[PDB]
Amino acid sequence: AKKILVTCALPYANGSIHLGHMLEHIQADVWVRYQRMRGHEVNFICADDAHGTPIMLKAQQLGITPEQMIGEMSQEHQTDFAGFNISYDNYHSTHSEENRQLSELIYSRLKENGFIKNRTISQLYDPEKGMFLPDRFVKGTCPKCKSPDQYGDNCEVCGATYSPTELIEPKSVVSGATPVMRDSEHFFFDLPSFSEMLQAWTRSGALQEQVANKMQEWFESGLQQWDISRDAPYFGFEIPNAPGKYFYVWLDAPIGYMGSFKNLCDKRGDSVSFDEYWKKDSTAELYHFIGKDIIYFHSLFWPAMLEGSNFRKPSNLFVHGYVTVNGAKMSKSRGTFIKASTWLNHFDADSLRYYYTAKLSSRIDDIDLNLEDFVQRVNADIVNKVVNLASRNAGFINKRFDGVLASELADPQLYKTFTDAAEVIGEAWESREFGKAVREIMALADLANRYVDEQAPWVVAKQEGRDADLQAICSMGINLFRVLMTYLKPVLPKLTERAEAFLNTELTWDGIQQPLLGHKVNPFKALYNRIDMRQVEALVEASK
Ligand code: MET
Ligand SMILES: [Zn+2]
Repeated sequence: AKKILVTCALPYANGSIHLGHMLEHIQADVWVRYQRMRGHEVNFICADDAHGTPIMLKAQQLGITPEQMIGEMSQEHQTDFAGFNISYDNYHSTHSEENRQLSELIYSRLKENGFIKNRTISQLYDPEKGMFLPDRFVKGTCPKCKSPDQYGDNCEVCGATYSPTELIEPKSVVSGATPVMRDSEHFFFDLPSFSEMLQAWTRSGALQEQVANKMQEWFESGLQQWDISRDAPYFGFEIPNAPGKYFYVWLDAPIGYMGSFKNLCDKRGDSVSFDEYWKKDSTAELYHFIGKDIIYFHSLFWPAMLEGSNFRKPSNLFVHGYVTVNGAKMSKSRGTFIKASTWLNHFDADSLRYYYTAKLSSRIDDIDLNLEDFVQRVNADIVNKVVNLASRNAGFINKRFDGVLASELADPQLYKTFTDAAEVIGEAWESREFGKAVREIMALADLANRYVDEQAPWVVAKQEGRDADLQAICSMGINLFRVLMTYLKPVLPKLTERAEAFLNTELTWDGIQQPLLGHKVNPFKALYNRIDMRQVEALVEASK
């Protein structure tokens, strides 16, 4: 029995959960649910990423404390993830005492071990507000084309890129004051000292090939020291012994994985598991599910931080691509930038979980939610292949056989074909080849429906003296449904609950080896209804 700690990336507290977040959290949750079904000790950990200058400024503009704002968004996020049945064992915050203490500890160890350097830099500063300006809080006139009202390091009219210090007549986005260059001492993490260690990790074959290829590009460009401090005013953790200095959000954010696990252990009264999972000698496995925009932090800074502070490193990184809708990046004007909360007003969680799972693989390629295909695939696969095996057979069992399934399998060979597939399907879930698993499951569903078609229960049912045959056929179909729903249990939690209620049994991975014989099932109302394009049109309209 393995010990496994799985995370998803920590969502920022200054925006709502959308379908891009949901791709990642669904992918991880399917994997986690499968690992639990195979008997492992699994800890599925997340948290909101609650620090930084954008969050501080947003709270100020709303006239509330950052603490109030992040608390509201934490509740909103957790409500949405709960609505998709994301099965976290703990959902915490980077703004927490556990993360403060662990961030201070890691920084102190890195500093004692020689990996922290102090250097003065020059940066644009708003002297009226009294704060250093990140690039996107400087606006001005493009030096190339002279277009006004351009933000940061690029012009949205002519496409030019430049340092914000080249903007003509620059203005602070916060106050409107003219910014000036000002010096400040910053603290830097000496990432280059870990180059050889990180190159050996890249070559080991654990990482996705596409991720290893990106790493080689980054080694070729040259690793640099990493600026891990920000000046007051800031919403974050103060640096010990450095008044007016704070840790940059991205230093504390991955430490938040550790902080969330520590919080879970502490709430459970468990004084041993934190060190069992995070010490250098750990035999537990640690996996981070992340998107391709945040690889650098997780594959270079983070393993180096851990190595330099005497903690174990990730076992693997599992990186996914971006979500597209109708083939294109989500578009607010077209109504394809869809919030998780909006989704649930129109469709259930299982439909999106299924669709994403059917498209996902172990590679980093983008995943397209084609809304026409979504309707067609949910209806074809869930309603007409899988649920059909229950719905077409359960009525006869309940009405003519008192709910009782036959005492023997009508076609034991066919049943064995279904149970023999468990090894390949389980390996597909394990390896994150979700689309392969779904293809295998649906091929079996096709075989099951062909069996029922070949036996023609709608004929047998009207023919005198054929009650035993009818019960046999319908019971066989229900047993095939039991197996298919076991394979899909990681994917479709709510349908699975309805299936378990109908079947009067919890679905376990090994349970499929004992078919339901001489066994009472319950009646049900529709296990899963069809969807249509009018609902898609409503979703898009509601998102504009
Ligand atoms: C430690 S993962 C932090 C992820 C970051 N909040 C993001 O959304 O990209
Ligand atoms: Zn320009």
